[PDB]
Amino acid sequence: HHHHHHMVHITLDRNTANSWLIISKDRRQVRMGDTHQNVSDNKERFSNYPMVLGAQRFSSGKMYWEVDVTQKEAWDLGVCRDSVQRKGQFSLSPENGFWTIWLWQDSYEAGTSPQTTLHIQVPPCQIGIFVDYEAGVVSFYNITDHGSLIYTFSECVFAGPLRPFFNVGFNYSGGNAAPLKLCPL
Ligand SMILES: CCCc1cc(=O)oc2cc(OC(C)=O)ccc12
Ligand SMILES: CCCc1cc(=O)oc2cc(OC(C)=O)ccc12
Repeated sequence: HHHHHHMVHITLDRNTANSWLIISKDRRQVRMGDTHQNVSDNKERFSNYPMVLGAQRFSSGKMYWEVDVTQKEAWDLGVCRDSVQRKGQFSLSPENGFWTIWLWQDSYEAGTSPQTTLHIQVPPCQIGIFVDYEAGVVSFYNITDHGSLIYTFSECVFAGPLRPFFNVGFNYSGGNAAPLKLCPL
């Protein structure tokens, strides 16, 4: 791909984070803590899953960023509506306002309803996310494999401002403690 020139500097929004998450001082890295991180509750926080939003809101244009997923067993990445449900149980689907991919139990899937199997030959250590607001497109790229396409959502009905979306996943196994990291431009 040649989307690198739409690079945007994303930072994480602490106020949206699940109360177990630990966000770095530079707001570029997030990981699962082993306990509640001693923050007050608020209506923005994702309550049921280890999720957080980027601070940036996008309503037009073309945007690109990259995320490091090295040594994780489970995660989900993409964008979502600013208006997504924060409390209780929900599925990651375009009907619920999410355009995402995930790793779970040794398989990669796109967050459609029902979910779609992804075909990845080189397990990625870094993911590129491209959003074209006007075109209604969200695309995912395998940076480890020379930028190869992973998945494109087209005919997207955003229906609102978009925010970068992150899920570091649970760490029931003891093998998923590693952070998600926003990679430098
Ligand atoms: C068996 C799957 C459990 C699960 C694991 C995980 O890391 O993230 C999730 C995110 C979910 O997103 C929503 C709230 O729609 C739903 C379920 C999960
Ligand atoms: C890490 C995020 C994974 C996830 C998110 C979601 O919204 O729905 C799921 C549904 C799944 O199906 C089963 C077999 O439970 C499995 C995994 C997910």
